[PDB]
Amino acid sequence: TEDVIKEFMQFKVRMEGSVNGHYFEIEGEGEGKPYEGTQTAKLQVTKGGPLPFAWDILSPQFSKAYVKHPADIPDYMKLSFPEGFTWERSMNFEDGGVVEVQQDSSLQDGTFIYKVKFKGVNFPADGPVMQKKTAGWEPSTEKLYPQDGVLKGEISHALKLKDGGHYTCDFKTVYKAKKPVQLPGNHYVDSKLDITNHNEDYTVVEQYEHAEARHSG
Ligand SMILES: [Cl-]
Ligand SMILES: [Cl-]
Ligand SMILES: [Cl-]
Ligand SMILES: [Zn+2]
Ligand SMILES: [Zn+2]
Ligand SMILES: [Zn+2]
Repeated sequence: TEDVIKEFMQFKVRMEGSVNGHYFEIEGEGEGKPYEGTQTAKLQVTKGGPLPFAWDILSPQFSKAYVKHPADIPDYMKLSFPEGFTWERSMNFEDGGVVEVQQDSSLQDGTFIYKVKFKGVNFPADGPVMQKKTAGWEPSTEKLYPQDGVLKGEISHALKLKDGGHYTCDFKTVYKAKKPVQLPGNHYVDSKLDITNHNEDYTVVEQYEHAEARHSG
């Protein structure tokens, strides 16, 4: 994939979303090293700001072309380019909050283009998302497996709380190449997403993610 996906690649992203009815839009840009599994993003809230809910529920929605894969695990997301792939995700939180996300990824004239639609509902008014009591995602491991002609991933995930406990969230994601490409077998991806900067009202935010694929255990 060295001809299509270079060792340095940039991306642009736009998200339209709502949380408990509150509409917003975010635009951003990012860059990274797809074969090393590292990337940065800078996001700006362009509508609906300042957001009255935790940034953290948005952060994993702003880039699977940048996961380091061993040679022996087919890198389905990289192989999908230039046409690209789509993903659809549910996030089911312990307190009944639920998010659904739909994303389209393409490569256009050397730059990745990401389009995201986000909808979160049923977050309790006094819960940690609406009260902005979260403090970032734990490091995670996604279990990936082929099924029904697509790649599926599950994470038993958790957000840290400012008080030091956790707020758990089950992720289910379906990744679909836009053309037929070789599916990998079962594997795991370790990710770590850090919010590295933000302004006081989270209308400008910087993120960094490191992600690497491997076999079980
Ligand atoms: Cl992956
Ligand atoms: Cl290996
Ligand atoms: Cl993959
Ligand atoms: Zn191996
Ligand atoms: Zn993979
Ligand atoms: Zn913990």
